[PDB]
Amino acid sequence: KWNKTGHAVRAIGRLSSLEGGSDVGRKLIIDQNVFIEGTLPMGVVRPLTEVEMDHYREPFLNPVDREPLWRFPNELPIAGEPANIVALVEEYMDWLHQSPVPKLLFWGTPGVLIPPAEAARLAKSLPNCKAVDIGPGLNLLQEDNPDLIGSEIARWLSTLPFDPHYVEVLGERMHYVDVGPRDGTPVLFLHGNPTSSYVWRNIIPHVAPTHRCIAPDLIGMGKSDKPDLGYFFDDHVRFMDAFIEALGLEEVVLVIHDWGSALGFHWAKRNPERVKGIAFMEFIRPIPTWD
Ligand SMILES: [Cl-]
Repeated sequence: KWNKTGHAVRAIGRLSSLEGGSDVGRKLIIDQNVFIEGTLPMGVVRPLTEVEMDHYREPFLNPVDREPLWRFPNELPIAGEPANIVALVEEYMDWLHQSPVPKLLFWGTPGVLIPPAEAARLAKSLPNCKAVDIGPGLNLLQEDNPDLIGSEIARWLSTLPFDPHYVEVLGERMHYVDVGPRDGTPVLFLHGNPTSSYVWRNIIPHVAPTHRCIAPDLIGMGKSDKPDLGYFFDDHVRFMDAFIEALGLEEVVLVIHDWGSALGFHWAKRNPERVKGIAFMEFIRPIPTWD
């Protein structure tokens, strides 16, 4: 039941329109900020300080800037809808099952998007994949066990409060973290909903002394510009594509989470020769039924 309310509140905007025929869900997300005040804390086992909540609250203080919080759950591949997202996601999960790229899967109990039984079955079926039990965790595993994730990523790469940096992307300014050495293969950290590069703040220090760490804020989120868009998945794809190109990235290691995993997997499927490794957690894959 309680595990179900978590998924229910995250999808309160979709279910209100679809099966309840009502707009209360959009009202709760846009006006009451339920995604920030509800879904986000219910995605972490440990309690969050008010300083931490304020960092997560900061990009969405104005309700007009909360469009991505509402559109993202409407894009989740659930029950075959939306059809274009499901086909997109099914396509990159087919590529992942075939790709020999080194993989590293973080998971927790009981998780949110990935139940423990799903993380284990997928870890066995994916080639060159290593699974890491972070212990207790829901959606934001980085906030429950950042030391293990940061340490395990650093070890995995060996076998292969930051200053703000900005780049203009398709007419918009996108903020990103950039630390570590200037040479070698960079590591790209893609956050999801409703977070920013802030969610990687305790993992990057573990990876910084040996590898470049690039952690951008998605358009409309974090310290990035927030134009008047619908913020569909296609919008995020266009901006992340141009972000990778604007930074001159050739080969890359991907560290992705939540909707950032959909972005990373969709980019990797279209640029497979440039992907040197994928570390992922609480990722986007098709959900057969609501049940
Ligand atoms: Cl979502």
